[PDB]
Amino acid sequence: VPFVEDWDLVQTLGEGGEVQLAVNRVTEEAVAVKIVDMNIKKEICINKMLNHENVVKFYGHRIQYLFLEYCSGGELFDRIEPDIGMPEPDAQRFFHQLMAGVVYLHGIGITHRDIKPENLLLDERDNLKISDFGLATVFRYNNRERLLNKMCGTLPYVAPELLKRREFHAEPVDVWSCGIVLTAMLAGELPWDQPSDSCQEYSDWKEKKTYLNPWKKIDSAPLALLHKILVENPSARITIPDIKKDRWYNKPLKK
Ligand SMILES: NC(=O)Nc1sc(-c2ccc(Cl)cc2)cc1C(=O)N[C@H]1CCCNC1
Repeated sequence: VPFVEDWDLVQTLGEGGEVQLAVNRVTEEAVAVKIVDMNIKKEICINKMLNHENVVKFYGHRIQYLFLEYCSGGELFDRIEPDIGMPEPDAQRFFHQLMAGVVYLHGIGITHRDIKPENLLLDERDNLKISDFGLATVFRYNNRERLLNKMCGTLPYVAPELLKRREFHAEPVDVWSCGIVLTAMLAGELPWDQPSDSCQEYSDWKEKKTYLNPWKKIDSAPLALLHKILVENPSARITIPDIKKDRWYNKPLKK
């Protein structure tokens, strides 16, 4: 078929250093194009291993060009109303989808390392897709776990052990960031600048002062889950299999 390989760049999508929408001249199929002038080699290699409904699909690469599954719903960040969040049933559905994507990644030995609402996209049916694997790395290979030591991610979303320890397990760090995402969705506010002993908001949380925001805005059920996720000691922190057994996680919700 002629012209089937021709794509038109019709509009600029987002940051990076640029995300553009490409439409096939013949089929009208759409794809997102990640443009980086120009690290990228690894992002491509990891992307090639991914195949899950809650992870942005990688089509190929042709400076460097990254061709990805187009998510017309944009960033989850934009569905969060400042100081409000979003309806609990919507937050729960997004959280279920986030967990499914994270379980998948962890199952293949990959850690994202930068989970936050700006890196969680939504498709036309509002299905959540984990995006931006520029910081991702392998934490398990040949059934052997490798400890992480590199400090990376985004401050308000990073787990405390990253700041305090020379080495740390990958999985609990991603679990922690998911908890910060859940907090944002339910409160429309991040709980602290960073989980440091010098941060008053973090000290307040460790002291269980849940009568304060953002906690006060969150229902007891999801709050009880957050109490299990945002645990300082990563070895005591709830794991995904246990999150799947949580009361709120399993609560039927409807708007
Ligand atoms: N694969 C894909 O479709 N990506 C999209 S669609 C979109 C989009 C934007 C606006 C609308 Cl209205 C619809 C879709 C923004 C981004 C995107 O990747 N943005 C990156 C920027 C840097 C932080 N991570 C996210």
